[PDB]
Amino acid sequence: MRAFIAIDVNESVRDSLVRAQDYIGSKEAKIKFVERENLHITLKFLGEITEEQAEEIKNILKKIAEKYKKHEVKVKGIGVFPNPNYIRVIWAGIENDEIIREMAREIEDELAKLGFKKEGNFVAHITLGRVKFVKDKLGLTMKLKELANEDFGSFVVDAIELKKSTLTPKGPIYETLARFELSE
Repeated sequence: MRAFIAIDVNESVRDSLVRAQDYIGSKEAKIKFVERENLHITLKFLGEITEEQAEEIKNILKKIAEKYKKHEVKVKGIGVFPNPNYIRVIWAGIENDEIIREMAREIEDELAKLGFKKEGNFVAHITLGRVKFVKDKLGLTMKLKELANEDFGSFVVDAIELKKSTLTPKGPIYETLARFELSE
């Protein structure tokens, strides 16, 4: 349905971010939280693509992944988007994201050859939930400020993946179409 490219986290990180979501909870704001299996770093959103574009993209990603070496990154810090006053999305940041950034820029340049728009201004993050509305602004800002530079854990950037999300009556389901290991 809608395809995108991502980097998955590991179980240790997933567990720590889920506990952080619980700690935020729903008392200071109504938040639709990301399900545990869907916590990941998005490198590029593709939209609806044909099977032929998908095949072509899988070939390109295979070659891109083999140019980068597996490396360990730390998930650190809570960020808000678009801005502290006005909170729409709560994210976790990545420490040492430069190689991820480099990959996402290389992806955007190659897929540009296939007609996909370069979106630029990439920021490596893991979305933790989307704020429907804030109930207690002060309380929410207080809880987010305590988390601002929090060390949530580390994981090895192992592969880039091509995934897709499909809306079904029971909500969106995500699938992994292909996975491309970075160089050891």
